[PDB]
Amino acid sequence: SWSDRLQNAADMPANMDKHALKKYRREAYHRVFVNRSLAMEKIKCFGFNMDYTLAVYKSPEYESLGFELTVERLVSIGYPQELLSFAYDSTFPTRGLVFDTLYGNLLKVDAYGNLLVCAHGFNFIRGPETREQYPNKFIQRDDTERFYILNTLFNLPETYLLACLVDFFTNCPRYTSCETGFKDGDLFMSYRSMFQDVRDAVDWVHYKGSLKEKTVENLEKYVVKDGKLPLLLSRMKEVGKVFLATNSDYKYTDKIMTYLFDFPHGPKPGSSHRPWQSYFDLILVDARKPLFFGEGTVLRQVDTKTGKLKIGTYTGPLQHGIVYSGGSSDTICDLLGAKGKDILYIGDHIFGDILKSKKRQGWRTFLVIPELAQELHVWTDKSSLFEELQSLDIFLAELRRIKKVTHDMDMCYGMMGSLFRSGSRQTLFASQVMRYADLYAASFINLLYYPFSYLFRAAHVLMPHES
Amino acid sequence: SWSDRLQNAADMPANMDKHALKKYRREAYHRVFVNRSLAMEKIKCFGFNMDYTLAVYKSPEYESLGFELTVERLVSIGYPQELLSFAYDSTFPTRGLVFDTLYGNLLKVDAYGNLLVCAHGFNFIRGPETREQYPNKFIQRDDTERFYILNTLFNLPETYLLACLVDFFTNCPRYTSCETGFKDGDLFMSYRSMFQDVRDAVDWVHYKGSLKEKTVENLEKYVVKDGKLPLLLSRMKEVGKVFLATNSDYKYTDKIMTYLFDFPHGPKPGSSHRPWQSYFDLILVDARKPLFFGEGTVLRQVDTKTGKLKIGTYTGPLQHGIVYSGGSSDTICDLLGAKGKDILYIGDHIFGDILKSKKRQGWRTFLVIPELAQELHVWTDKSSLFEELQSLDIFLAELRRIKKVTHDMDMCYGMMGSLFRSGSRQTLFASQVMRYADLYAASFINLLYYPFSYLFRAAHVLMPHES
Amino acid sequence: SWSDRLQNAADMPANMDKHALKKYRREAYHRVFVNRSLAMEKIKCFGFNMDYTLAVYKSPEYESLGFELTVERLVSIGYPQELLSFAYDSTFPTRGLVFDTLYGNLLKVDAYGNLLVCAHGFNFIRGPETREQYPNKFIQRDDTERFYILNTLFNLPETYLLACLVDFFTNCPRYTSCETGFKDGDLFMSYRSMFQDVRDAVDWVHYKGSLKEKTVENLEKYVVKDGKLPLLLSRMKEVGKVFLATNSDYKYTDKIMTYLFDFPHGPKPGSSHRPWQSYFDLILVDARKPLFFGEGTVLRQVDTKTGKLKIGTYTGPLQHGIVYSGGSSDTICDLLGAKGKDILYIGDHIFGDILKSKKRQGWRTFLVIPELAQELHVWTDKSSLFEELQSLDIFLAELRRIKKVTHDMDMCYGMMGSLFRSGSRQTLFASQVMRYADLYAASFINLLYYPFSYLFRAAHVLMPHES
Amino acid sequence: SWSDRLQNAADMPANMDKHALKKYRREAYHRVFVNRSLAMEKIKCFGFNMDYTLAVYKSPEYESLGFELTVERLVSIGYPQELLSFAYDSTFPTRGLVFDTLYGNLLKVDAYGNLLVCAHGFNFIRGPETREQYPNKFIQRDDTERFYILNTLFNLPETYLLACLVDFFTNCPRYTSCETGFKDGDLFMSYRSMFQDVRDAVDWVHYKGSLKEKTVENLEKYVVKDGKLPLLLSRMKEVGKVFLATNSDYKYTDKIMTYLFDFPHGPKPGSSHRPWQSYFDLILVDARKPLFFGEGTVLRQVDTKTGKLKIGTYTGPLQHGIVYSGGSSDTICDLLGAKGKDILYIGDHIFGDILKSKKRQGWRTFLVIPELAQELHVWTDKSSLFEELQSLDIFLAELRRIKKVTHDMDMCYGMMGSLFRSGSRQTLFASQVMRYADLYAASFINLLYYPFSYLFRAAHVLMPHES
Repeated sequence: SWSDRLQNAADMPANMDKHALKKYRREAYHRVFVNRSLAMEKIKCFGFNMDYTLAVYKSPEYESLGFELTVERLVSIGYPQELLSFAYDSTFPTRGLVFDTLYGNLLKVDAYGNLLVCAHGFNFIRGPETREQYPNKFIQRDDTERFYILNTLFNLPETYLLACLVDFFTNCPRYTSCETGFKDGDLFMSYRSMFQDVRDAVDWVHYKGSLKEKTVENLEKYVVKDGKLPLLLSRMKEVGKVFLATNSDYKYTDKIMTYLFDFPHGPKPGSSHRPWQSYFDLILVDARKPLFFGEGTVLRQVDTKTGKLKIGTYTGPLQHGIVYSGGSSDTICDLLGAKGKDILYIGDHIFGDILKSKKRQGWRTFLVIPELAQELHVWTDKSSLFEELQSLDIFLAELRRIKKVTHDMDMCYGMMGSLFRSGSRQTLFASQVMRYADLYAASFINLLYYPFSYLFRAAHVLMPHES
Repeated sequence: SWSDRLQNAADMPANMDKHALKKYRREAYHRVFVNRSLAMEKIKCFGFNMDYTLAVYKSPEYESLGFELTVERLVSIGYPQELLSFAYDSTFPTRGLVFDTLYGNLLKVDAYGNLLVCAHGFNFIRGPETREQYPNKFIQRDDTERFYILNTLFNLPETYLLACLVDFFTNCPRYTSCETGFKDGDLFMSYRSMFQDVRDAVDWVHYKGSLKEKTVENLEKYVVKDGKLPLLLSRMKEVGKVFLATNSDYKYTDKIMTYLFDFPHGPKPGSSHRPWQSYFDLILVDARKPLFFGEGTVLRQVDTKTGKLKIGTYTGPLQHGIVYSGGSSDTICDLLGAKGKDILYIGDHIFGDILKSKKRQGWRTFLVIPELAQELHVWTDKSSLFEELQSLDIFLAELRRIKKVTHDMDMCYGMMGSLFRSGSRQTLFASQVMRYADLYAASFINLLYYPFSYLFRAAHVLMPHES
Repeated sequence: SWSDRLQNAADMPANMDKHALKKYRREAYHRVFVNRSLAMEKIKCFGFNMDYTLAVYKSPEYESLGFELTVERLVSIGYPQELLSFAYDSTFPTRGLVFDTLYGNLLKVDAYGNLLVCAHGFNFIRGPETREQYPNKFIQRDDTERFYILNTLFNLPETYLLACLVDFFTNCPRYTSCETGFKDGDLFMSYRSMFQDVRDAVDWVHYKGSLKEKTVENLEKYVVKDGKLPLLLSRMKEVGKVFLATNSDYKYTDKIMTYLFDFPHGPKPGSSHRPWQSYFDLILVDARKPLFFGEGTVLRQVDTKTGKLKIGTYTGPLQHGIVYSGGSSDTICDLLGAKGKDILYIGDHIFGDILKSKKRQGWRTFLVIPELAQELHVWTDKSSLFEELQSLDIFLAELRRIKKVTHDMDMCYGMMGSLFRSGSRQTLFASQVMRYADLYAASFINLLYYPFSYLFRAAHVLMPHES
Repeated sequence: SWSDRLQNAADMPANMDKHALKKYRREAYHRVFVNRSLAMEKIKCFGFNMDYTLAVYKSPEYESLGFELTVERLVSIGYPQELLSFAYDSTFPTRGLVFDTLYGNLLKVDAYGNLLVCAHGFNFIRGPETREQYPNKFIQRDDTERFYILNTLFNLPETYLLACLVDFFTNCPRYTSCETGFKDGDLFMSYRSMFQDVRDAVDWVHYKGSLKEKTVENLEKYVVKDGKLPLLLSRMKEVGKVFLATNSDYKYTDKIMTYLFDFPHGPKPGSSHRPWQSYFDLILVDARKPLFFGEGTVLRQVDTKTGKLKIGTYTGPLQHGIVYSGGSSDTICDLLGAKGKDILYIGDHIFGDILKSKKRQGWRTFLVIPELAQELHVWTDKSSLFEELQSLDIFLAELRRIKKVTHDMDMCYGMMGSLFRSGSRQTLFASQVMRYADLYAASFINLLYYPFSYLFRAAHVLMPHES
């Protein structure tokens, strides 16, 4: 699993010999990848979310927990007991799939809404057979009333759960399968209605149920810990300012962060331990991203003793030891005296963290992609497979075996293929990473292996008529 | 208290001698009042909500409970402990007041938004002094971002609580009173922000907190029970159909209704007890009024064994013993084979039950006004006071003593005066009752005293040029 | 016609002997009718629109002109030539009818959306026959996508035109009549589509076509002139301020107003003529009511030499001889130093002038109802007919002949009956007049016959339980 | 000028010797450029707009005409006479600029809203000086209330006009320059207000003024004619279907198209002339793109004899010689029995034609970029200049002269630089072309030089971690 890769790298001590780093940064696994050039010396503030960037949740343990609690919630509100026999399977869901609430399919699409993979339950629908429901092998992906795009890591159990349910109702004799849902005499459950229940249940688990409590009760089981995290953060604070802006509330943030910094030392072995808050020039919780990058909400102050909000809108200045709640990205800029391009924001939400901070504020962006830590291994190991496909393509271009090679390549990633492509065709997610993430990597810790004023470089882009 | 009046009438046995009823209906206390003529023989369906029509909550016990739990909730989220020393005072709030979130005032207004009473906390602001904040002694009451109209019985504790809070912060030395809220150094709590917290807390208490549980745990303390309720309902079912459409969920509805019908007999003394559901041709919960009278929500079916919803949209026909959830007013009409003017709908929400069913569907309407049971007593007893005002008015009209008489009249109702007027000026609430409630009374039980095919009558209306 | 009544009164000289006025005001024809009490001494500003209050358009000449030009426009865009044989008929349309774009009917309804009259083309649909399309004999009149309410005087030709068209297509053999429109082989014209064309054509005629030009080219034919208008306005300016706020542009306003004041004298015979602008403390054109009573538009200044707008938002103060364009009702209040209840606004639009200024700003209101000048004559002459109906009603109430009496009464007003009622049932329009017009009359000139500080009086209102 | 290039190519006879074409297609000027691979053999329908694809308007004559009429319109509504001394200057505007209505600047930006060029009037604001108004040298370009993106060819005069006006008011002593507009005593004209007037005037000229009439009165002066247009269209009709979908009305379309086909021959010299409509399997006018690619409008049929719409929604089938009006892209698909990827749509609106048909329907797209015909010449001629910049960049990257080289390169395109870049940075427009236009060229006629089943090819895309 990708978190196993991350954990193994996490257990390593960080030898800060520059000659070691310069050659350690070269390994693809520890590389920072570059979509648009970025001069690190111009970055004056380093900003973070917490989800899967600071707090790396262990896979598949965390997904299974969320899956299990979501299933229990559905059963709790009246779904059949048989749901309880579901068990999370990490090999099925690929992140970034689109659930079609009309026909109950999971779709993998490219940036233009072309179908690359279609599955109904666990049945993979071949090209011709998809044309009945998708005449142009295409969806309008911004039709948000019909399509839901599962591009978060938290979406992974939900992704698998949707397929389990379609599979279950399809094969349960009590039900009759219809085009848009399931009939049970005088009851009709549409896929849309089903999807809404799943949505509700997942949200409930996350914010009202026992997920956070189960998580903090057993942090060693659910959360990766890395001694290098305080090291990197302390190095960032030497050359600029460091801030936290998370959607989580203070109570959860404090529990998780305390754990993440729980070593018998500070930044480096031998140094005194320091509380996690001391690593940040500004701490902001209840961020409500992506709204945060627009109007946001009123700026509040957290009573860190009680973990409740103080009464009133906070109107004061940045003060040492203060914790903020809500506000907006402008809050950060004002308090830290920064401009957007002075900021490198590090996050795991392609939409809510990266796309939005880039498009709305022109922040510089770093996207953490936890799966990359494994997708790389598969890509480098089965490289020959892709290289063959490329050869088969350019040969045919200058003129069905391609489909089999496509299939065999994709299956090494999972049943839903790579996060980034299906054979030679890039996914929507891949196109969004390239377009909005200035930098990306399996972990932001990979920044440790690059010098203070490194210039990350991407090739200039030319139009076809310019080439 | 008005519920004491209702309780005393409730304890009475119903002698169905027609000569007794014809003369019993004459007492103002047991009368049904008429705004627009209504032939009862044309009514084919009698419909009900549950809140304060079937389930008469005891005053001030129920209001105090809701007040106490709301205060605890505010303290729970970080308001000062001193809130706990508040105690509900039934003499202060009159229903139907407008809270101005800009300036933190409770206002009593007429149908045209003219100010009749203005109070800041417990300080009553005289006419001239209101002109500073209300230059035209007027508000645009449909500006719903600024003004919140507290016209439900459930709104009564909230009404008092808002004044308590304004009073508390005004007189708490830790705070500085500003035009639009309270300053505490680097914190500023606007009245708007305060109001939002109170709104949230009240909603939470009602739907997530312990109000329903505290209520059902001690029904004798909190809910009026009347042996005449099953009698009247059984008489309605003889001449037409009877339905329930409540916003409450089934579990609460079943608890309350079971209690309301808990006598050692059925409709009449000596008869076998019958379960409450047998009194209804159609039972619908989770109604989501007022949306119910528009598009509504999808029609669901309740699993009455588990109190959970069955899976799927219910597509079947009206069946004996079925309980519905959601749907819309059209559901009722279709299933009962009724047209709007065939329906007399009985409710306690001037907006959500009465105004909306009238305007959206042309239903006939009966408004239960629990306070009337006391307001009448005050009106008939202090009649001379009003009669004097009338004389003082027509005398001046054909030409400040009026203000003192106005004051002394209004104080007999409470500090916020009558629900229906301030001196000679009618409230917004009164104008809405007249406009949208075809019939009204302190209790719908008053229908018992009228014969099967009574013709309720109001005088025809003439324009001034027609007179 | 009503404008004949107005013209006859207009030709009269105004004898300002107070004994004459006090007894002249008594004639119903010259009365100001009162819905809510109004002390004239408290009014500090008198405000006017121009349409049918200052500029009384002659009937049926003006309606016929607008009708003719609208028909020509429809033919111009491709409707059949046969339309040209239509001719305006003042006896058919009553103001305030609702056009149902689904079924192509004109409806007369009460305040609650109950059907009083239904006509398809020129065919009057009896009660039972309407139930097929209107099961509850009711419409939701605020469903503005389906229903259009024709309550302006300018709406009168459009009202008749809609019926002409439904009649024409119904009886033209080239077309097949369907429930929602007309079929012509591969073409289907819905009533909705038809209605939209008529709407567009009417708007075009009014703002881009030759209506205004045809009007100003022959003012004597199209506009009533009254020597008493400058007299009354000059008397208003003695005791307070006078303003104009019209939707018309300056060029049209100046043409019309110049004509209205074109006498060889000023306020009184023998006095020097004064230009119309000198009668106003503030002149505002392009008002864009009803938006005017909300946010309005930016305040502009008219270059009265060129009749074009000066460049820029006007930021200066009230200046003598300035003409404003756009702005909002707040503009008036600020510049004149008035509060809403200091203002009596006189207009002919029940919605755009009266309802909106009342509800949004708490202005005092005077509604001019030109038809009243004839409706009164019919009401007073055929009084016995109504009196019979009243007797027949109370007799039956204490127990189909009523329907015949209803019919015979209504036909004296026109085919669509009185503006104010159908038999004993009040129209929506009547209920709106009572609710929002503080005062009303056939002409605002009727104010001339009342003294400076008259107290207009309406009886106090009592609820049924208060009576 | 670019239209001179197009005209010169237009005058050439088309030698259809395949060996000539294969080597003629190679010249960059006659090339079709490829962003995403496209197999022409899969294309079953060729679709067209008319603006600048079929009807190539001569530059700068057409822009000057539109400019002149727009200026006259502004003067007509009250702008100062001095405007009349403006004269269109083709060297100033580059297409695709953003007008900032807050500060009155024209901006050239990249895909991420970074400022590349800023001009206030004709004053070019250097980098540091822009930071006062643009702290992050960035705009949120989708803030459509503030920013207007001038990316159409019709936008070119408006672009120049906005700068003329800012220049004029800035230097006219009667006015005082403020941050957000111009003061003239009691008048304030904001740049926003000014921009709205210009918008209105341009729209008026285009749809109510004399632009279309002036154009059709002298087609030889304003419109490029090419004998190869009927040749290519006839070749397209051999292998698939051909349709027209334009926003223009039929009367204008017929005038223009008749002219475009006015030769003494048909497809090839010597052949009989054929009317323009015979080249199309489907003709649709009043398309209302981009709405056309969503819900569209109701499908109408044009009476081609009168040029007016027939009465009714057209419900029939595709018929020979029928002309449609409105409808939606689904209309095309249904009538032609096509799926989106079967369609190559050729247009000149990057947003309304290309982006929308691609994103909403998955059509294949061909973008005509008239300026390319000159931008290429500048690019190939001054190639060394760009090559130097590239060298200076990679040298510095591996380490202000760059700025001077950037400047000198950009000035060869105009004062606002290349449509596609500023030095090494690509414009928003360039990024949109690459993302949404599958193919592009200076003229669609360039398709003539490619064989029936050509495979247009673009290189597969790889992520940085995949490289």
